[PDB]
Amino acid sequence: QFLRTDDEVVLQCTATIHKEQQKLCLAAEGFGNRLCFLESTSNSKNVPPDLSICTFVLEQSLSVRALQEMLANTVEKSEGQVDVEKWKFMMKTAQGGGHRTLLYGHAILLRHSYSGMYLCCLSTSRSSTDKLAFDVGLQEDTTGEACWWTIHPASKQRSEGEKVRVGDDLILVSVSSERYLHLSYGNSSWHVDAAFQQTLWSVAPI
Repeated sequence: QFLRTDDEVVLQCTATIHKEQQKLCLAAEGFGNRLCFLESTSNSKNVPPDLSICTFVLEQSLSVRALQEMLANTVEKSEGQVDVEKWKFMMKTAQGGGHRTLLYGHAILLRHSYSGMYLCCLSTSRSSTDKLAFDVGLQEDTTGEACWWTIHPASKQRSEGEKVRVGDDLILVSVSSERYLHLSYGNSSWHVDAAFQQTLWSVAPI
């Protein structure tokens, strides 16, 4: 069982505090500040109350090198058109791409299924003046690295380049801010932000 692109998934994280443990799924909405948050699951009494907001699609999965190269070529260059026909070349590139397995170390593109937007590492902290963690929300455009998250192995069992299994605890890192998709304990609830601290994420096809 491997994670494939275009696969509909939900990102979860185990949150423990006050001798109490629970699971939360990365949720979001296309309205408002489109800021991401977390939903409590199976609390009464199975899975997140609103799974829709915790629904994501593994749109893309490129190597950091390839991704940065692609973005670099889109800065100032007349060449670099994948669709020259453009239609035919587009059909070939689409059918040639994938439909591809996720590899550890690869930068992925998560599209919030509901809002149709993409998980993004916003440059706004809105948590402190120390610029500790940034905000993680939704973005319409994918141009850049903010909407890209490199997946990393939780334990020493998984290695870079290895196939990502369904159920593998992934560590997401914002390509733009090099910050992890961290789990934060605000006021009295759980939130999600891009911090310099890891957080194991359970990406399951759902």
